[PDB]
Amino acid sequence: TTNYWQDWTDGVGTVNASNLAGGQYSVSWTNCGNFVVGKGWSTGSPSRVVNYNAGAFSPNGNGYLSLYGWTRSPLIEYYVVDDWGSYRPTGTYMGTVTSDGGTYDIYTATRVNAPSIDGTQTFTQFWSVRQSKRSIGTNNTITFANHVNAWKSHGMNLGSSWAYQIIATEGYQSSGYANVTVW
Repeated sequence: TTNYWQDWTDGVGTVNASNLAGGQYSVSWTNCGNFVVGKGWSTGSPSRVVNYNAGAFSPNGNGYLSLYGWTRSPLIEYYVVDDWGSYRPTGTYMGTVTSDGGTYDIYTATRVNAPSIDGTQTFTQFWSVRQSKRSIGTNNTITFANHVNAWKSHGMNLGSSWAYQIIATEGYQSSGYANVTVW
């Protein structure tokens, strides 16, 4: 079960997220800019098997339902994306992972002087993006170890310092709602 709550906005739009009981969170947003809201663990493990059930993933526009976290050394922002709204995130293609029944494309990207867990940095992004939207309302499972290891296989080794690890709802320039229980 979870121990960490993540509630980040860029101050744009209106973004109301609720830290409900256990691993459950809801978030409603209207004309947001960028927010990353989710539940999970203060410290990410490369082996953690995350489960979640999204009661609603109803973005009106861009929005990701991801396993989301950060390493340091190197500073890496990672996503495992199971659901998206109007735009599927892509980056430099590396190959595919296939975990928990679905096949994900593997992407890398560089963010130049973006906001990061260590301030304004130019950091690196590892991406696992499902090729079709996973089902919502079902008890879903992301076996991280699969992604971490396949990322290893394409040259994408993660950092040594593990920060938070959450089943995040992220929106970018959009509105919508999400109800997600993490455990």
